Amino acid sequence: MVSLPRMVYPQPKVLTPCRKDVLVVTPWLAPIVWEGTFNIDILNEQFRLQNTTIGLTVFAIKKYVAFLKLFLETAEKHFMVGHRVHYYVFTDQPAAVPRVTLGTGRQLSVLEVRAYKRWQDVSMRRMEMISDFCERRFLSEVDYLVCVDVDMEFRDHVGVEILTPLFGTLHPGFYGSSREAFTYERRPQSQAYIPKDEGDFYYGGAFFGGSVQEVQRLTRACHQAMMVDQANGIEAVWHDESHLNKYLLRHKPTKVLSPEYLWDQQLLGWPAVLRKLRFTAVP
Amino acid sequence: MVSLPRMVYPQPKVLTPCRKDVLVVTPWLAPIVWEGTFNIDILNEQFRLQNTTIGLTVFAIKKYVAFLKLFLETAEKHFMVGHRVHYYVFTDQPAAVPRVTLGTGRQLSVLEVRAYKRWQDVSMRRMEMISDFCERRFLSEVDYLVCVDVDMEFRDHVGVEILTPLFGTLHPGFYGSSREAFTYERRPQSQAYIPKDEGDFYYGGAFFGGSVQEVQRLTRACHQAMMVDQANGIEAVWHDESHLNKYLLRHKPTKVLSPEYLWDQQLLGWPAVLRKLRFTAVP
Repeated sequence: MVSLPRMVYPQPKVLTPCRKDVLVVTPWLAPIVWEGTFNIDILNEQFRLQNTTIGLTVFAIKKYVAFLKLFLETAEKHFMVGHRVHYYVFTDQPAAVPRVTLGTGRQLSVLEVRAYKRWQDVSMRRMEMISDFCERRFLSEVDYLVCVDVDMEFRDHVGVEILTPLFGTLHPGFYGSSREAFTYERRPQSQAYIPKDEGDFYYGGAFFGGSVQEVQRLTRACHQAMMVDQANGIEAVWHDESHLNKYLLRHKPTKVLSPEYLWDQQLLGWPAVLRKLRFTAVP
Repeated sequence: MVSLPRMVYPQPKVLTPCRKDVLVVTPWLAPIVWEGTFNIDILNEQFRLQNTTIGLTVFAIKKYVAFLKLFLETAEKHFMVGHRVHYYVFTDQPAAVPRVTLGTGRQLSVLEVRAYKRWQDVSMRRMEMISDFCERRFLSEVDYLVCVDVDMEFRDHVGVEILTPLFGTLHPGFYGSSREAFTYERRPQSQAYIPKDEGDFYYGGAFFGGSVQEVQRLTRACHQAMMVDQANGIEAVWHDESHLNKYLLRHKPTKVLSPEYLWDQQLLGWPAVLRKLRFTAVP
């Protein structure tokens, strides 16, 4: 990219690990993003000089519209602050979207979801609609897409350190688990099947993203795999999350976010290995 | 990219650092490549499925042609084995290039260097010629370029783990040093100037590379900066290495290679922090 200006910051210490308690790079040389691994001033400079725009997608269906107010208010406080942001709120109730005041350079669009009589089409809807909109809007409007669940709140910084062609996030229930305990789809009849001796991580369906092109590829692949399963009369154990995990096994993400980025404090507390709780379940 | 096949390998351990003695990721989230950070089977699969071709440039002038035989023979044993390779040997003595037997998928071209009466044009020649050839040949012929010194030998694996848009390599004399001890150009009159309170690492001019596009950008910038200095009657303290360091300060590399990749055992021994000595000075 274009040149960085002069900056004064502490010298990296080649002979001091940035973390001694966690893995900070995958075996395919993707950073695993934890507090202490990044200097956000450097990263903010890099992404601002590229005039980066980040799209954030969220689905709020039926009673989940109640979560939008806190979700958006806290995103204003913590998500990509200083950068251009475009929120895309997919909902069955446009009139229920709260009026949240946004900072400068930040916009929100409301998109109405296709109503479906079939639960099967509802299960596939997020991957289908994200894939479809990667064509209708996102390619023209944003550089990266971040796809998250709405029943959540931002409690701390979530910023440009996550941005990369393709990322997944360590599910908070499994980051310390052996792969045989991961709740992957285990039936060979499903497109999402992963055998007991395969798997890097258990990624959460509640937080993934990347460049628009990589997100279009991921979501199309997952949608097409779910349609195959539907034809074959099988529903993966964890729905689109199972397919996300199959996709990221075979297409390795270029960053992995630590569970700082996807947490549930009620269920899991605040372990010492989490220096920050950034994006968390609402009680 | 296209999907990886099923592979059986050890699960990554989220709560076990891959190294406890060294920094494995820069503060701008670039991997620092050390033994123990990568699974080469995964990386080989990724790069082979992309049918990657790696170009290697080397300059052998005057008596340095004597180093070519060992350089090329050891590159055959250790450099990008299994991948497509194109060696580009830039020399003032084409007839002195040894006939080294190459493995399948590997080729060598000899390019004669522009003779210069001015030492100034010789100092600039590598950056100028690499930049020029990024247009004449490299863009059409290779996906990545690796630019190294000839007075060296491969002693161990140097492979696709290094490949990325832009990389530099930690100079073996300075990896444990404070930035004020780095031998950057310190005169503000030079384009290569770096103040005492700036700098991430001291990168070696003997090993850098990246995608053809990024290498063209780097080498053009360094060439143009050296021409400014020549006009202003200043020669940077460490010549093109000083300019390389200025460029990589302001354009952060997307990987950094550890001194495993650039070593001198006669001067520095074999410290415990080096698990492998991959590319080393010839006594």
